[PDB]
Amino acid sequence: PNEFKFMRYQAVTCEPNQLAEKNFTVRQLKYLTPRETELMLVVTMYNEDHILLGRTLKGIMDNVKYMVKKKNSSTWGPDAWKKIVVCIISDGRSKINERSLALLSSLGCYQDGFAKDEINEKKVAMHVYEHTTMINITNISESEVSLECNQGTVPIQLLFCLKEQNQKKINSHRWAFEGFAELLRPNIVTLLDAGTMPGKDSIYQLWREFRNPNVGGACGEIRTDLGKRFVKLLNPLVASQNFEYKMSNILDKTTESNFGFITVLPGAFSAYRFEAVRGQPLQKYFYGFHFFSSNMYLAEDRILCFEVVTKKNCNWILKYCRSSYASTDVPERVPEFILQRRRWLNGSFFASVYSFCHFYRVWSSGHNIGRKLLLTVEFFYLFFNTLISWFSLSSFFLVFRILTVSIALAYHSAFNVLSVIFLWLYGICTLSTFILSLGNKPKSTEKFYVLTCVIFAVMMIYMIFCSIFMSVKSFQNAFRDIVISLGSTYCLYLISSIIYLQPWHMLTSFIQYILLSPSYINVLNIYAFCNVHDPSYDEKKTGYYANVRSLVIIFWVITNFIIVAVVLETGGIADYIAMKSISIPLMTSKASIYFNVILWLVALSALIRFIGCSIYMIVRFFKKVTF
Amino acid sequence: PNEFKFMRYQAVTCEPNQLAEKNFTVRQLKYLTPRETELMLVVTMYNEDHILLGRTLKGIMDNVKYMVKKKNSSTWGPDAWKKIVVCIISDGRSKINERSLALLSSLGCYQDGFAKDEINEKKVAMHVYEHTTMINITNISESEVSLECNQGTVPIQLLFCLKEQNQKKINSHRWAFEGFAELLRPNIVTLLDAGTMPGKDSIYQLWREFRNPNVGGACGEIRTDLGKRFVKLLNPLVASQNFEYKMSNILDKTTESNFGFITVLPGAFSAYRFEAVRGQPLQKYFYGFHFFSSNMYLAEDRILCFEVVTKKNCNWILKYCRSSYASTDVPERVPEFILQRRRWLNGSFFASVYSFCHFYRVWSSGHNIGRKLLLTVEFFYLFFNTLISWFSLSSFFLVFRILTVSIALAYHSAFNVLSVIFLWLYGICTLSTFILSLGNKPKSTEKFYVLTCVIFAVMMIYMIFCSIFMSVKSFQNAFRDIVISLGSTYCLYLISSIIYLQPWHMLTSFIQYILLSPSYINVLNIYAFCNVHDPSYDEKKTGYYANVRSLVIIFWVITNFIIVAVVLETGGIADYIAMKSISIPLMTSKASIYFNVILWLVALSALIRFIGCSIYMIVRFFKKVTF
Ligand SMILES: O=c1ccn([C@@H]2O[C@H](COP(=O)(O)OP(=O)(O)O)[C@@H](O)[C@H]2O)c(=O)[nH]1
Ligand SMILES: O=c1ccn([C@@H]2O[C@H](COP(=O)(O)OP(=O)(O)O)[C@@H](O)[C@H]2O)c(=O)[nH]1
Ligand SMILES: [Mg+2]
Ligand SMILES: [Mg+2]
Ligand SMILES: [Mg+2]
Ligand SMILES: [Mg+2]
Repeated sequence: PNEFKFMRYQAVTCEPNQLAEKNFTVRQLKYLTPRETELMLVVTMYNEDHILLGRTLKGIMDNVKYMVKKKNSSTWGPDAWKKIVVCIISDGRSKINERSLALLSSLGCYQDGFAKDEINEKKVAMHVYEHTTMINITNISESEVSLECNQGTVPIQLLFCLKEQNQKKINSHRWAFEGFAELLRPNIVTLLDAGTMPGKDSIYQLWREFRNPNVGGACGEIRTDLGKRFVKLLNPLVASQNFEYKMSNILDKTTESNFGFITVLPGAFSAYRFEAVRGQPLQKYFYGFHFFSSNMYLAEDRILCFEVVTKKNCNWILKYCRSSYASTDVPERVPEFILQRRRWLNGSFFASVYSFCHFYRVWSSGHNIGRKLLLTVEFFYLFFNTLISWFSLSSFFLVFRILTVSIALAYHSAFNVLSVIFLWLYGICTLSTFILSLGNKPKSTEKFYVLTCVIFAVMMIYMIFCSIFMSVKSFQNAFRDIVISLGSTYCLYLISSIIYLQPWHMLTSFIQYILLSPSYINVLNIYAFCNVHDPSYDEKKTGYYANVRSLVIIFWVITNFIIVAVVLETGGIADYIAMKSISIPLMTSKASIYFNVILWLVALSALIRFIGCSIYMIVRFFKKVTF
Repeated sequence: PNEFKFMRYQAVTCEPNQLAEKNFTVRQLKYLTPRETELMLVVTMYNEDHILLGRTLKGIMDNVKYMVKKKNSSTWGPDAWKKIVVCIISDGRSKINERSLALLSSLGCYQDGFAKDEINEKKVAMHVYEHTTMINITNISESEVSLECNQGTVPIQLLFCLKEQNQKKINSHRWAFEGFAELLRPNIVTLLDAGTMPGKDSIYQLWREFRNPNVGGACGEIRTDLGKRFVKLLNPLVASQNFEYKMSNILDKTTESNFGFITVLPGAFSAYRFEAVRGQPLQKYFYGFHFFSSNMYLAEDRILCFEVVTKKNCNWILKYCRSSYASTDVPERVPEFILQRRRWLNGSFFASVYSFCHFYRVWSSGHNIGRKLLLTVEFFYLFFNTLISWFSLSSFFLVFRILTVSIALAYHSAFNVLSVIFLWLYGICTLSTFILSLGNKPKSTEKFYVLTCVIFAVMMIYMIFCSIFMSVKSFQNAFRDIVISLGSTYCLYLISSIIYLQPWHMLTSFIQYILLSPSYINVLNIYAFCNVHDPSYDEKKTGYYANVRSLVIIFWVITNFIIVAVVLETGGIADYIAMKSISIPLMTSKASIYFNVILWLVALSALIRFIGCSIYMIVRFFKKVTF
């Protein structure tokens, strides 16, 4: 029809939560009978190329075609596309890649020219393009995208929003939620990220979850894309992230969704029951000097999670639906990789502290007593993992040093200068990582970071060689304990991956992750903390921000060293001991005890998350069997 | 006359070294017979209050009145003021304090209104006000300045330049030298700083030096002002800088001016024979990626020094005239104090490296062989002091630790937990100083720096207490050596100060300096190095700058630790030793040997500079006796 034959345009000019009273309308509401939309898809693209958006949008229409092809369903059928809308928010006309605009206009999504920057002495906060397309893309080559319109293609109700300035994504989502979502009032709103291709039936699988009324938030698995013929896995930096994604989705998502709280809905792919997130959630998500109030913006997405679980007089829960997945890409060079993880570490850490500091809010929600108890246990366990990850640094170095010294002492042959050399390499690498993080930037000095990761890698190889060497000699003759613990944790990893029915990561892309683990402990952490926050009031916030940043780093480093001093007897406590007896030995029983403790704890964590995986999978199997 | 009755104004609009061909003139050249100026005084003021400029300007006219009152002189007499000009360059109309403009216009130096920002579509690089005043100020109260015009006041040929923008002072001096000084061609140009009051006869004393033709550069003493009734000395931060100024001027100026090269002409008060500095000196001073070429701007003033000594086929020398002094003020709070010394440490360090790297240029100058040899020895000695100051940090901590441990070991009573506590305080203070320097700013966290200086102070008190305690017990029963060395260095300091005939600093303001010395080693250094330097080409320089900054800090810290490890046997070398014998002791003979070495060297340095002071004073006395 005409709306499918022409693309309407409009100029928004008001604060996002004002659209309703501002008398701004949309086509969905202007039909003779209003179209009751069931679902909204939000795509955020910043400067993405046409190919990336093409991947994501192909996933979109493939899903919608599948839903329209469904026969036995009350919600869907031949006209199912009517209840669907895809909102594409882009940030800033200047930064958006016209290379992508070519594809958009190729769809009839966009036409240029009718965009006066301001009207009636009033600038247009953002531009909006309204259309429902009938053409669909069928193939995406490495540089070419195939657009075809046949009797098999299906309609899509697009809605292209374009802001005109740099707004940190916290703004984009505002327009999505407090703006359009207030007008259309969809039941379900799903967030993607440009360049993330949903699975061909991922969307429907995820949607099926919201049959259960209590469900308020859900997500799916996230898979690193491997391109043509897995050609990317040969790189050790893409492969390592693949493995990490896969273990995270297998273990932590299932274990947490057992209880009901899922820590971070992947912003790559997530979905929210609109009614549940209305009111308090968006308010604390958008509007927040005191610590929590002025810092929570670094835990942007994960806050919503918390509050939706803890909503007063309300019993919303969160679920991880294993049957839906989205395939995305990961950085290839170390610099931008570090500039990525510097965001997740802080986000998770601040959400962790904030949640645990406000756990008592859970009991004042509407959940049942048993569910409330389970949530409390989950929060305590989660806080426990934050505590362990905070003592990552000292734990790693201490394990390293104790193992190295013990082997050289035990055999005296040549592991000796190896002990000293490796200690010095550790010191230089850690110190240099500090100063480069604090003063410099990652992208300026790529070559050194590449060297840093390599040095830590060979350190891990050496550690492993010593570990196996002592194990072998001892068995030929705590180390029986270490071989037990490591064999156990590896076996548990394997059996869990098999149960989940994706074991092809346990052997393909495992060694890369093991060799990168030191870089995940001593580089990502250091750079993460060193860039916490990245006269007039502005400088006053800046002074406060610097205060917090340079206070957290001090506490972190000092406390880790406290542990190192207590165990290794560094910091002159050992001297104080010897001279107290006067009124120093090499290593004490403390080293053996602590060394056992760290591996004991690691095996404990693996076992618990394994149980979580088993329970979640079993429950899904039983409900499927009954269904 | 009319020029004394009216103030002429003009709008400069050309690069500073273009004034001559640009057909821009000055009154001094427009008289029926050109006035052969003998001397130019340059005053730079940035945002100084009227009082500070009043102090400096009072010093100025008092000196000129004294010269005009001279009777037996070929150069001066009743009309001596004719050969004098005072150029007052201020930077930026926006930043200059109108509170000072009130005084300036009170003198008829400035009138507002005739200052079109641009003319003929050409902006005025800077504005210039020409006048010769007859009134003089007679008194400067704490808030009021007394301007009187009587038969005793004397004419002053002022010349008020005003730029319109932030230009780092390297620009101001350009206009002084390559601009006006090229027109007037004075014999002698003297640089002050606003707020620095020359001594009532300091200028004439300094001028008398340029009787000797070879002299190219000279300066005088710099005295911290003490205000009314020395009321400032009670503060321990003004007092400490007073003492440091006084020792520096007594020892280093005299010793260096013995040879001929004076490292840094105090920009507060200095004087240059114009002819000598023409050509190469200004060129390398103004116009300079490779290290030296792109970094020398941090040694701005001291470069000229070097080149003027090393000018090819020319035998210019530098002299320190003790008979001339200038009294200035010093910062009172720790923040701006640190932001001051962060400039001198880098300036001296870069000039030191640059000079010593180019010492071979001296022999290709015009000096005699004996003078060339003396200059070479002076350069080597100076480079030696840079080397010692670079190992300041490890030397201080190592002395501290060795002394503390030895005393607690020797007596076991309670110095024990004192050893551990103080070690921990040192670690925390140093680490925190690093991170606050690198990430934060001084002014943001004043309170912590005040705490830092205090903690280091009590550490020094403790060190001293242990030192005297061991000395006392040993004498009742290397430490005989330490008491010898410290008694020697203190005695040499005293005798030198007496010889110079200003001993009233040795007892008034000594304890403050001693207690602040740790802050001079572990805080000023750290912050100095951590702020070395403070797509498009601009970001490319920035990347290079960050590279150099974060490389120098690494080398400094690593090398200092190399020394600490070798001496104290830290870094596991001690472990390697014990386990080598296997195939650790507390302290070795290394500690005693090095401990003796540091004090031995300190006594050596004091003795040498003492000899320098004695020779300079003796030579001045003998020449005065003959004169
Ligand atoms: O100004 C911004 C910042 C972020 N993003 C979104 O966040 C991504 C950049 O972050 P990245 O993909 O590396 O990981 P994320 O930070 O989302 O975890 C972009 O591709 C967008 O999906 C955006 O669109 N605009
Ligand atoms: O933009 C500037 C920078 C510096 N100065 C001069 O340098 C002083 C500031 O430095 P300070 O006096 O603290 O010591 P200096 O840096 O000269 O050693 C000012 O008072 C001026 O004399 C100036 O006039 N303008
Ligand atoms: Mg991405
Ligand atoms: Mg990315
Ligand atoms: Mg000053
Ligand atoms: Mg100053």
